[PDB]
Amino acid sequence: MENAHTKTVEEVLGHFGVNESTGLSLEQVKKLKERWGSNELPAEEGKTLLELVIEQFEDLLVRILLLAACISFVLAWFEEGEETITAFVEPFVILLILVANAIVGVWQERNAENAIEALKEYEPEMGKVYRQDRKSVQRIKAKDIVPGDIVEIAVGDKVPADIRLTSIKSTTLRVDQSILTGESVSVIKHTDPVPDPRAVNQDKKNMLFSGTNIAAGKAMGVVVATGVNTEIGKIRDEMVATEQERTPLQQKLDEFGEQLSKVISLICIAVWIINIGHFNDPVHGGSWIRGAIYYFKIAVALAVAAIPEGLPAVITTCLALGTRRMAKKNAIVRSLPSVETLGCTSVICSDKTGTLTTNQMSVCRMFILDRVEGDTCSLNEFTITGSTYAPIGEVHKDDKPVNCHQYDGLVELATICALCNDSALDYNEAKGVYEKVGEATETALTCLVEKMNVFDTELKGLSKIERANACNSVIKQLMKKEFTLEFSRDRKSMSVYCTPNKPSRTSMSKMFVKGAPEGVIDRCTHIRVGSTKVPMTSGVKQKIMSVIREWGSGSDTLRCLALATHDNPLRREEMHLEDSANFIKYETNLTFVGCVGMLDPPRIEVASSVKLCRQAGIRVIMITGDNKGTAVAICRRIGIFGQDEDVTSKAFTGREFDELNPSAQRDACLNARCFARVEPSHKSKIVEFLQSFDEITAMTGDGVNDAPALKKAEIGIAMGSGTAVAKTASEMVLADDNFSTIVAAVEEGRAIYNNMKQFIRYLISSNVGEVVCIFLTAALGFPEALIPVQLLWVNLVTDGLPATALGFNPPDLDIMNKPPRNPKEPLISGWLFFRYLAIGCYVGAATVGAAAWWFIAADGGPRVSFYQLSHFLQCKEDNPDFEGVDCAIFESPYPMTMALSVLVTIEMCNALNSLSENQSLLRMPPWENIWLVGSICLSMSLHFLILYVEPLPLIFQITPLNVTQWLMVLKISLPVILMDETLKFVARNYLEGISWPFVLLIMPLVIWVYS
Ligand SMILES: Nc1ncnc2c1ncn2[C@@H]1O[C@H](COP(=O)(O)OP(=O)(O)CP(=O)(O)O)[C@@H](O)[C@H]1O
Ligand SMILES: [Ca+2]
Ligand SMILES: [Ca+2]
Ligand SMILES: [Mg+2]
Repeated sequence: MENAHTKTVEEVLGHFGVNESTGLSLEQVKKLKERWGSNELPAEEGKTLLELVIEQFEDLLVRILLLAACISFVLAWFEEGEETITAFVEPFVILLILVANAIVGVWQERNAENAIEALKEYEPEMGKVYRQDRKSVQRIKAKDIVPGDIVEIAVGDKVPADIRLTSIKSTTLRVDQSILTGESVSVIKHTDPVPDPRAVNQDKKNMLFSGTNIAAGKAMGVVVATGVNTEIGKIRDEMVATEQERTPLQQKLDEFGEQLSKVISLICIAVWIINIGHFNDPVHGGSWIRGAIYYFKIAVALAVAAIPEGLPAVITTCLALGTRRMAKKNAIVRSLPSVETLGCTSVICSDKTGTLTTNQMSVCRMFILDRVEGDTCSLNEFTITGSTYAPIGEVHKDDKPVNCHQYDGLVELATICALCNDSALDYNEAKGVYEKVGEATETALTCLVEKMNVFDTELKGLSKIERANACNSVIKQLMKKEFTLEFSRDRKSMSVYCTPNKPSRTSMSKMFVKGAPEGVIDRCTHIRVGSTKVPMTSGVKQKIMSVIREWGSGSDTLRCLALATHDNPLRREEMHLEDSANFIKYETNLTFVGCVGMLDPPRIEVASSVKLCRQAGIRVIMITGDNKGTAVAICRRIGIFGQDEDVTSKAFTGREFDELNPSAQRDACLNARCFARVEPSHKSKIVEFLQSFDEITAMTGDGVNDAPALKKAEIGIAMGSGTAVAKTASEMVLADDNFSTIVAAVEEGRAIYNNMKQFIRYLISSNVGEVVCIFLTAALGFPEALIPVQLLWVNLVTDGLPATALGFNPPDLDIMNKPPRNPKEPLISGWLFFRYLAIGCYVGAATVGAAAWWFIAADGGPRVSFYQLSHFLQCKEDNPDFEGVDCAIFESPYPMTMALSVLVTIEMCNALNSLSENQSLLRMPPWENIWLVGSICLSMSLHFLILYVEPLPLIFQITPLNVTQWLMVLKISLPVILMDETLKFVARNYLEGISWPFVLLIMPLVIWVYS
């Protein structure tokens, strides 16, 4: 079987020796599985470790340091260069910081990839098949499907294998196959053979390919290819992927990175220009060229020192951390910008059924008409025991056991619930529970028919499997279902044409209708009392709707459904089923039978999630196709409204929203928290209206009525147990259906943005101090305190791992007590630019003051004055102003070490000021981020290493400091912490000591340092 689309259905069935009615036997599957194997594709890993490394060297800020490493290599090669790496220390330390941040970026991306693919195996994909071990459809694993068995598929499902369509149960089968073909519309399928053997997948209108979704209808067919033999499996190698655009935060940070490179370019040019004067100094041999080459390395080293080279690496590190942290909460994040866009979300539109409620329906109430008087009636209300899908329950008229065979209305009520069903009941022998095959609303009616034996059937010897659809089978053997008018949401009902099998021509044919109570009763012209039908009046209709409204707004919030039948339907040839608009024309002149009410409990974690979302400024709107009274009752249960809150202008229906002027539709979206009776087309209109106010919307849903809205919101979250159509149109999947995970994704996207601002605050406020040091020294006339190899060392130990460790920062304590952030506001605030300059002005002054301290105030050094230090270039033996002072002392490596030690130490303290934007170090101690503490101890260890290991001080042109000089380094470096604690204090108390173990740890050191 290689060209199945060209063969007749009978020929494809005869090929495998399979009957469509029963299915594939057990021993046949064992033979086929031994020959064809598991219905699964080989595990594909995302990216190669090499190509994952090349991705780290893509941004502009990283390419600048690659260019500077080349310039530093060529200049080192034109000079002496007769020696090993000790003469190439400048290019070596530029590449250490590049490969260090590249390792952390690759290591964090590999961890996020492993976490996501380990979540794909959370629940195995299932598939409905017909096999000879059960007379009904059974839910089996998708990987257990063999070529040949009969597979049943309904709307919203995912095609599990290549299938040749055998019969279309509905009127029209629409399939969404954009993943394989590329066309962006539903395809109409049929069951007739196409003649072309070389037909393209577009012309194969009788085949269904794996990985595609059924957009509308119900059908079944024969599997013809599994595993790698499928169309989507044969092209798994030809998987060229479209360019996924970078996150909107990455677009803000690349624009910032490009603007920062322009400021750095002007600064390093100014450094080379303000030093035009002393190019002919005797230190350069009086050569203008060798003096210009030297101050060219000053400008290149200052470019590397000031450029945030770890910025592209820390962006992808925080994003990969957010993807890994969500996978540990069972949340498959497909689109990368989704988790950081969720931090900016302001509205969370949510489906009610299946999404805000555990989709575990069970019919617990139903009523039929007992007797009807003049313009009024009396009901026969019942209650049903059982809340699961198990067919073990009992009907109670008035808290009394009753047999439903007595009531002719209950017999007709169960006939509609059995024949107007596309779902069934399946027993899971592995889990010992009855599962649903189809939708929860229709399965609740299947379980109901089993509990009420309207036709008394002995249930003694029947197994747990045969007990699932025992009472449904005896009803389906009576009436033959001719065709089905599938359920459409513009009509909110579903019809089924049946003819009784026994040929007595008693009630030759009938249509059994079920749907929304208000819409089906509006089309019923009569009512059924027992076995007699009576013309319906307005007083009877008013009482029937009163009980439905009482059930919805009741204590248990019953989801209601009206059941009706049509006594005189048209013939099949008279009905034109070429469209769904004509379906409502046939569902007229019905006779009302009864209503069923099923309970759908809200999820336990929804009430607390709404409480935390409102605390963070996020609004939760319920967009449901269900009744308005039921939706409002769920809202009061899950906390959207209060138990006594007035919801007059906060709860709308589909038509009520349509018949509103733009003035009220403006005031609705900002105030309405519940939308009921809305079609899938209206859900997109609600979401696009909220986006018209520039609000980030996070739509959550599970069904096919949510896919148009899931594609419209900025973020689309799908439930793990929902349909595959909703999961395809979504950027996030709650694999475990945990609604609290959505509130955790919001906090993660807020933490991602916070860890960027702490990164930007650390590198700018620190590298400005490295720029101030070089300009302040040139303005005072002092000897320059840093050579190009010392600027490249302070870049390595301060811009490397200590800066990347800001991405592992803990969340703030008020991270979720703040309103959502506008994604269009500027990246850096004006108040933040002040904090960057205030810290940068101290870092530079402290570094120049450290070298001025040694020349002027230190004991081991000389005692020159401020004048002899600002005019050190004119120091000669013949100078009376310079007496007793050596001119060689101005080339001492002691003040250069004092500046290099203060610069490294003051930036390690500045990184401790970056665990939070406004929280003090007393509230959030440094051990909250153990990655930052370890990175600071590693940077201070490498600094002590180049000071005291035997050959290194000569390489970097420094000198080992003693305890007295190291105490002065700490004396000047520590006040950078007190300065940020003061700026953090003003931000808390004017712009917007808990850890006592930490106070007892630093105070003894503060006393020792300051004596
Ligand atoms: N198989 C079915 N047959 C007949 N009527 C159905 C039906 N499934 C749902 N309905 C009815 O159609 C009405 C509206 O259709 P819709 O599919 O949008 O509701 P819903 O169950 O999806 C609530 P939500 O949108 O929150 O998931 C429902 O209230 C229901 O009474
Ligand atoms: Ca740098
Ligand atoms: Ca730095
Ligand atoms: Mg839903």
